[PDB]
Order: sequence, then C-alpha cells, then structure tokens
Amino acid sequence: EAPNQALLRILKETEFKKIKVLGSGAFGTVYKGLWIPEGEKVKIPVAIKELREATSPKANKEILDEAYVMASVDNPHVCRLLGICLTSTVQLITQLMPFGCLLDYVREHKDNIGSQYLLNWCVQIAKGMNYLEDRRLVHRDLAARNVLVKTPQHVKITDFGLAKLLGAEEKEYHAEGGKVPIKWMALESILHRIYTHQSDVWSYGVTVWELMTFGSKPYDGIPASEISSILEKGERLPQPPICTIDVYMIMVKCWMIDADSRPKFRELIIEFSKMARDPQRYLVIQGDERMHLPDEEDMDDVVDADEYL
Ligand SMILES: *CCC(=O)Nc1cc(Nc2ncc(C(=O)OC(C)C)c(-c3cn(C)c4ccccc34)n2)c(OC)cc1N(C)CCN(C)C
Repeated sequence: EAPNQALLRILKETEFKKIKVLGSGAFGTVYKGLWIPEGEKVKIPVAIKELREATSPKANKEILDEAYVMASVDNPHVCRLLGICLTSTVQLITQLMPFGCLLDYVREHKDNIGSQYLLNWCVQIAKGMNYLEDRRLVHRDLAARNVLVKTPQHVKITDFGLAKLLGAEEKEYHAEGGKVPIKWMALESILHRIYTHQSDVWSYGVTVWELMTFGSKPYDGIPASEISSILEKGERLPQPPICTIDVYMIMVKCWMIDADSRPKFRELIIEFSKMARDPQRYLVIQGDERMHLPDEEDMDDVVDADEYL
C-alpha cells in the first residue's frame, strides 16, 4: 500500500495563547486561541484540545491516533489539523470553526435557516465524506454534532476519534467493545460491529434528518438497547415536516438493510447538488425567501488556517 507521507507539525507552546475555554467533558478541554508562528507576522485563530488535566496512557494513545488521521486529510470539507504540542499533556491544535458545531447551530437559528443552506450543507457533508472514502477512510461517527461551521456557507467534518483506515485489501472493519452512538449507526454495525463506507452513508442519512428537523434527537425516548429490533421490524425515522418526498426518499435509501443498496457519497453529491439548484421545490419552509444569516478583536494580521499553507 501507499506510504503515508503526511507531515506532523510540532508546535512550540509559546507560539499560541489560549484566549477562552470553549468546552469540557470526557475528551478534555477545548479552548479557542491564536497561533502566531515565529517572525511570520500572521495570527491564526485555532482550537486547542488538551487532555482534561491528566495523563492516561490509554488517552494519550487516542489523541495521537486522532492527530494521525487529521494529518492525513486535506480537503475543504474536512477539518484541518495544524499540529500537536508536546507539553505536560499532548495538545491537539486545529483551525477554529467560529460558528461551532452544526447541531447547535440549527437548534439556535431554526427561524433563520433557509432551504438553500440546508441543501448546501448536505452537498458539503457529502463532499467531505466522499473525500474520506477516496482516502480509504471510514469515519464511524458522522452526526450533526461532528460537523463544524466555519461560516454559515461553509461546513467541515470533524471528530476522527473513531476513524479507521481501511487496507487496500480490507472491505469492512470489525470493531471491539467500545461505547458507540447507537441511533446513528447501521444495522450491521449494531449486530456484527461491521463498519464500511456504506455504514457511514447510513449515519449520513441520520445527519440529514437532524438538519431537516432543526436538531431533533433521533428516536427521542426509545432507549438505546432496543433500536436493533426496531430497525429489523422495518421502522425508520419519520418524514420531517419540511421535507418533500423527494428529499425523504434519499434519507430512506440511506437506511436500506442491504448496504450495497444504499447511495454512494458521490451520488448524494449529485442529488443534493441538483436540489440546491431549486431549493423551494424540495424543502418547504415558511418564510424561506426572507431569511439571512451572518471580525473578532485585537489586531488585523489575522489569517484563517485555509489561507496558511
Ligand atoms: C457543538 C459544540 C461546539 O462545537 N461549540 C462551539 C464550538 C466552537 N468552535 C470550535 N472550533 C474548532 C473545534 C475543533 O476542531 O476543536 C478541535 C478538537 C481542537 C471545536 C471543538 C471541537 N470539539 C470536540 C469541541 C467540543 C466543545 C467545544 C468546542 C469543540 N470548536 C466555538 O468557537 C467559537 C464555539 C462553540 N460554542 C461556544 C458552543 C456552542 N454554544 C453557543 C451553544
């Protein structure tokens, strides 16, 4: 197989400054900050994840795994890793996505989100995923929470916590134990712990559903442990109010039991692409026409990661 010649950049801790906390939990702490490479007269808005405060050899292993994947991907619809910093704790440094995750975004902006935006996100997520598929990579955790918003017009896939690189000989991926997001995964993933690109397509379907319902919890109520039987019955997520049958049919096709029957990311690009040419024909949102969506501080040597190569 092809040698992976990605560069892993190591960053001095003096080169960046953590300006405010963004979040906290099982993963650690994510800060927003600025990265100023030395003598370069450029200032790059970044997100920085350090591991809580601890050093668990089974956790350091996991952030370094994530670094590995992120360093191996270069695409406008996939999040960019800027580098790692090897201090007390291993720090992951990425491009700041100022509008946060897309689940939270649609929740907060339902009244302002038009069909053009929804369909575009669909194209963009599909484009990222298709790229990942080209790079033989299975994401395994696609959800609206794991898509970040750089601008309302521009989203990127994140969270390579669970991503696995398939061998040129490998067709699926057998996983082990592990906590998993049940409501987003294909039937095979629940029954056999098989994961393919086509299992990601299923997750893509659920992600589209999240967007179209402005951020509903899939199978709200239904406890995790009985989802497998529900799906084998033939039951699926309901048609969201705003969705034409044309759109809902794409979601449904992502949720076929036979994985080869599901759409390919490349196809999804085409389909949504066509729909985003005439959005009002495909999504019915009241007040669609009169809907608009949206500089920080300090100095003006500021350059987005996308323009720092
Ligand atoms: C959905 C929650 C969220 O993401 N909230 C959020 C996010 C961000 N921006 C941002 N930019 C980059 C990254 C990122 O790639 O971080 C890597 C891991 C270094 C993240 C981010 C990634 N994870 C896993 C997070 C968990 C929690 C918080 C952030 C991240 N996030 C901003 O930047 C302005 C704000 C933001 N807000 C404050 C939370 C949403 N509330 C408004 C509801």
